[PDB]
Amino acid sequence: APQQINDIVHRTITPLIEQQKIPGMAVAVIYQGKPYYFTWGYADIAKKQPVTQQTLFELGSVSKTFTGVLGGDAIARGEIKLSDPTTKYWPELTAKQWNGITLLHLATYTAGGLPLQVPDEVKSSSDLLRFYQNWQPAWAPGTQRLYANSSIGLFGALAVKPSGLSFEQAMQTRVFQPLKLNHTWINVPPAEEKNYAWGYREGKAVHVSPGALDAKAYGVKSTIEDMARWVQSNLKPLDINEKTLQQGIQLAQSRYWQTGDMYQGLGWEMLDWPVNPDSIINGSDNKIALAARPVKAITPPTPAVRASWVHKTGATGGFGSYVAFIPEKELGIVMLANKNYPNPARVDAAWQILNALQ
Ligand SMILES: OB(O)c1cc2ccccc2s1
Repeated sequence: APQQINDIVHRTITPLIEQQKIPGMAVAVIYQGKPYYFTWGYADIAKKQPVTQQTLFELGSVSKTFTGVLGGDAIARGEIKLSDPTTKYWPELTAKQWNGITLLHLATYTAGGLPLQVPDEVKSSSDLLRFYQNWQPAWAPGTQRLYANSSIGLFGALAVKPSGLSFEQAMQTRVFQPLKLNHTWINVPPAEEKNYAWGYREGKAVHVSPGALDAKAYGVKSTIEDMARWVQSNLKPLDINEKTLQQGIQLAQSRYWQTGDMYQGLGWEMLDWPVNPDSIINGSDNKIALAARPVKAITPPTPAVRASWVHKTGATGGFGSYVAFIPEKELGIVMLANKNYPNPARVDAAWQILNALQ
């Protein structure tokens, strides 16, 4: 890589790793649209397996960006509309509190206080129907944003219904494959197990716990090379050959709601560029990021703004991930770690790097 990229990455990420005691890390910097890769440490401590360009990391909630884009793609295909009632695609969801709750609300966490987590006891299809049928809202739809797996997870599940495909097969065939994300999986196949990093929590090797809607809300595993391609695809959507996917990526970066200085897309979150770094750093702390916030509708949504900081944090028990990019500058970063460390440290590091290079 150019010396300036190597310099800021080494001065920023290498000490971050020491500070946070991260066992293994992969970073990609996209600069003038071209990817550069950086690796540290071990994918598997016990086996002394190094992190490589081939190492799969758990993306955690960075998966929500794939769900958002898949949903965007279904819209572009004319299969779903965000204005449609949730009940249009789940006719058995008949309970009165769902009247007025649309796919937009599910996708953007604005249904009125759907919970962060589906309770662990909720497993089967019948359990899931019961949970949503019994759920009572904290607020009217389209008034408050509460970041929630139960919200966007259900959006992902319903978005694929008209296609008839499973969520996994829609994602594979409509997003991963056209973008040549050849080492990106919702379910890691046996052939990839040797490349699947262990996560580390309290010094113990761990992989993500199964859950209802895991595939839709936090279930993607990917390599640093595939994630760099994901960034390139989101930096320059109108260069993707598949027309509905091009549009789907664009729709996921539309601004649907505003809270403070942030805007909610489909999976992606956005701020106007240039940003106050303290806003994104402090704003990424879970005490803010998981709190209810009042939203103003952007009526109608602003199409993807090139002058944006577009980003998403992700965590599982054993992994911490971050992706951020600025389409105007053809600039982006992916940080994948096999320890879950605080969000503000990730964002701070990403800001130092991208602000040096913009
Ligand atoms: O990485 B995300 O922001 C997630 C938040 C939660 C909360 C509970 C369970 C699983 C997840 S993934």
